[PDB]
Amino acid sequence: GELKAIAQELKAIAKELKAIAWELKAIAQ
Amino acid sequence: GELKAIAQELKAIAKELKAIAWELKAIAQG
Amino acid sequence: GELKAIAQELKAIAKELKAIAWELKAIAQG
Amino acid sequence: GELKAIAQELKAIAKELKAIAWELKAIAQG
Amino acid sequence: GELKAIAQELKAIAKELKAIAWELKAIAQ
Amino acid sequence: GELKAIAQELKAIAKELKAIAWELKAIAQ
Repeated sequence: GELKAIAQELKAIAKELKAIAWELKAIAQ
Repeated sequence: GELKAIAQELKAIAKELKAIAWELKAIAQG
Repeated sequence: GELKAIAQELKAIAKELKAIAWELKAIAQG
Repeated sequence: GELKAIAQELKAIAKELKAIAWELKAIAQG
Repeated sequence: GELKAIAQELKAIAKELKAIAWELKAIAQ
Repeated sequence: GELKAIAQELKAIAKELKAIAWELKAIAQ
């Protein structure tokens, strides 16, 4: 239901932030 | 319902973070 | 209600991330 | 109530993202 | 319980965004 | 249950933002 859907969107948000962290690491080197 | 509306705004947030990741990749790769 | 208030703050968060994406595009040079 | 507390933290998050957008605008140079 | 735990993680998120704002200000010189 | 799962994803989000702050600190030095 809707609470699982919320947890799944937060998982997608964490995944995009992981990608941002990786790109910033690239910029840092 | 309001819980679906919350899930939809989180989807929009994930979409903007994807765009930010792409722009950071652009900055990283000139 | 409080659930609508939560959805509205998430909308404001999505709006600020959109602005950040645009500024990063500017930094990237377009 | 706990739901109001959640909305208030999301408001603080939107405020920090606004500050980040402003700093990025400074870096962008407009 | 779980709703207080959610508010507390959002507080930690606001704190990390404050740190990011500070680092960006440093980069901005 | 689902509310704990939401708190756990927010914890993962705070962790990724901490990593982003750390990479930006690296770039700042």
